[PDB]
Amino acid sequence: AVTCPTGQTTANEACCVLFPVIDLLQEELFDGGECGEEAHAALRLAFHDAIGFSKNGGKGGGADGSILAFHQTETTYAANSGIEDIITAQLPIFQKTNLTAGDFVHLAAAIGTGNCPGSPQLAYSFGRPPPVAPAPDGTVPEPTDSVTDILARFSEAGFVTAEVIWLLASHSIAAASKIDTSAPRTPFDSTPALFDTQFYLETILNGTLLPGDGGAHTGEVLSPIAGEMRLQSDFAFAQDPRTACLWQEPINDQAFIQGKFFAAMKKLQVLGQTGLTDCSDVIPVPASLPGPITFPAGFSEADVISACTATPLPSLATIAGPKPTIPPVPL
Ligand code: HEM
Ligand SMILES: [Ca+2]
Ligand SMILES: [Ca+2]
Ligand SMILES: [Zn+2]
Ligand SMILES: [Zn+2]
Repeated sequence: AVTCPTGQTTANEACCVLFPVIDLLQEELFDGGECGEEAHAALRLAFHDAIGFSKNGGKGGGADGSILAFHQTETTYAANSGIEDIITAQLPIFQKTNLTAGDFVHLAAAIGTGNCPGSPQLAYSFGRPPPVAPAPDGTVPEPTDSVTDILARFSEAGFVTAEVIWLLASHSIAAASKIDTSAPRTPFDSTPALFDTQFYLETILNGTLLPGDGGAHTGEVLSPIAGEMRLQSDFAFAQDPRTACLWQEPINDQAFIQGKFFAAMKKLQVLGQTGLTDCSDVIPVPASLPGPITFPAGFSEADVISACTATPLPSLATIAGPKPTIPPVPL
């Protein structure tokens, strides 16, 4: 019900100002629409930003962009290690806009995630007011935290157990650079450029290795594949009685995870916010997956630990060379 300077059509004139910002992001941040490090980092940033929130107060203003506006404070916390890199890349591009910090952070994550084939078209609201103060320390879960502690933290923000697992489909387009300091950008699945369910499957393969210097760095546990990092907390969720059957649910069920991730993200990116305008039609529709998921080369069902023997895991093909090595996400 309107048409904007740059041409495109929308439901509200307020949404018209988002189209130049989306070009600035794709050019100057996402290396021309890639599902690379900066796309992944933008998603991570949105979570770290939004989880500075508690329904009972005292833990920050939520999805307010506090992590951008007050980064000198928040990027000094341990649990935010590596965030400073994202902030440094986002801050100059932010300044070429008149958005609030919250509206920028969460649009960058909506756009970046969509550069990943297989991801759901994410909702995007805007009109967030400026963040007031930095979140306090300790709002961001750490991979050594217990399952109990992590689910408790999420509850405070307003999320149930299942939603925590669906939110972790993010790790399908994700890597670690602060655990293995000599091995930056080590992915958590085989296909960090694709938002598929590979992640869920490769985390239940038997852990036999350690990547990089082959040593036990603190937040990681044994990985099934060379070049792949497995977080201690991801493996905890994958094996824990409370969550192991939820963990297997998405495998090769792309539509299942698309809806669950779309809905949990819709809530996450508005935590602590009220009174926003819907602008989801500015958000590009991400490409689809070129085909269903397959076992990595040299793996089969033989290699899985089923903590959910209540459900037959779905059959799937298995590319055949030798067991591969996954390179780091590019820079
Ligand atoms: C549930 C508890 C979670 C824990 C313990 C956790 C932990 C971690 C850790 C340790 C890293 C690697 C940091 C580094 O060393 O570079 C990471 C990366 C990442 N996290 Fe999670 N995370 C959690 C939940 C989430 C959620 C809810 C989202 C978003 C929906 C998310 C999105 C990401 C992304 C995209 C990355 C990759 C960043 C990049 O490659 O640049 N995480 N996470
Ligand atoms: Ca925040
Ligand atoms: Ca993936
Ligand atoms: Zn900085
Ligand atoms: Zn390591």
